Amino acid sequence: GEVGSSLADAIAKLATFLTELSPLNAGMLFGLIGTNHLPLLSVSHIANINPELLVNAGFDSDVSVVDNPYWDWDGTVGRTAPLGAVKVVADGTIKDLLSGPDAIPVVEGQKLNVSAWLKYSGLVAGAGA
Amino acid sequence: QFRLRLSVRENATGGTVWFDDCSVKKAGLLPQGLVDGLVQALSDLLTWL
Amino acid sequence: IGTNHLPLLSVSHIANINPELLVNAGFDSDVSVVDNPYWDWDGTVGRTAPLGAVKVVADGTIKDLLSGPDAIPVVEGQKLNVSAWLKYSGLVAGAGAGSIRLSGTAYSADGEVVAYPDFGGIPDGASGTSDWTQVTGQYVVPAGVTQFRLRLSVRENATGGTVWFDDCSVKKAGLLPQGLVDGLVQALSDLLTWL
Amino acid sequence: GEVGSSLADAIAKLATFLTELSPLNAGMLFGL
Repeated sequence: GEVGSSLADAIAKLATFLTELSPLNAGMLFGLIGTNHLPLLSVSHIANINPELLVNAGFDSDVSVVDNPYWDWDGTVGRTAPLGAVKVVADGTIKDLLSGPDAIPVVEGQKLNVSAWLKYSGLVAGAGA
Repeated sequence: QFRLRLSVRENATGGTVWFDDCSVKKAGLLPQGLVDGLVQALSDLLTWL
Repeated sequence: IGTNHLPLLSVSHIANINPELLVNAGFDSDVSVVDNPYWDWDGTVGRTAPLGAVKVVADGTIKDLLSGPDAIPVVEGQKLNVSAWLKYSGLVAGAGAGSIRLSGTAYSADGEVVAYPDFGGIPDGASGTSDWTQVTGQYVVPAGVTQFRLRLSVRENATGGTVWFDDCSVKKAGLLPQGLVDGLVQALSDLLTWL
Repeated sequence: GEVGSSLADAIAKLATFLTELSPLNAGMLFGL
């Protein structure tokens, strides 16, 4: 894993790697787990919590803005650490941004709330709708 | 399926827009029409009275 | 698996099951006793295979042990029950009130300890020898608590012996809380009061 | 990972290797 290492470090790295038979950490699991893979829940475990949905919703990292000339991640502008937000060079045109994580599954009913803190700086955009 | 669309329309002509603390949350509580026949039973009791 | 990673459930898939919460609760393997000169894992004393339990020596001091898996997400309501089969062999600990106190660590939103809710343990007069004994504790979650862990605590007055713990079980128990279905509480109250 | 490649491809495969500390995609997770 690094220049100027030893065979002991090599076998240690191979041991640290997790194969098919080896366990898999449940620490983070970024992304979103589908519904059809959840066979049985727990009624006792059911309770009243409303968590966030999107991953990297605060734009504090490089994810969800990858391969986009219009929008890029910024590590110096942001209210929360590491002060990361989205930057766009609006050259008189239309700009679009989508969530890096895949589809959020919603169904009929099941009301949703959407919020975000936006700030336009140096807006030369025409005063209109 | 749902995604968060963030669109600056075409009529815009300049500026840089920043976004932070995006939060799309499923809100509410257990819907009435998910428990078994309870809607019908409660309606029947109320209409009986 | 965290809560925020589960977007949508299945009403039909909802059912009645009370499974274990912690991982390696019975101490049957080396996990959860990692990097500790105080406690160690044992494969020769226990009940369930491979007879894995926790060994320890009480050199006149206090003792603590943390669960290997991370914080259990605990929330208001949804009562819990904590149990474990404990034993003390050759306990030269001081005969007093304390020593074994089976309890949990309730971390706040940022992960701050709020209380030491003791769900069981030995009574006053901590001395002698016993066998696998179960202490049952029903815990009701106060408000403003988000994370839970199972702590193994032995008071500082202990002065000897080897303490064994096995078959640990912290379970979320109960049924659907009344105040989660939409307007049903108000409707049922209205019907009863109308009658 | 392929015959007739370079050390750049070797280190790219090393990067694609997922360790315990590496983030893990929740793409499919086949099973239950």
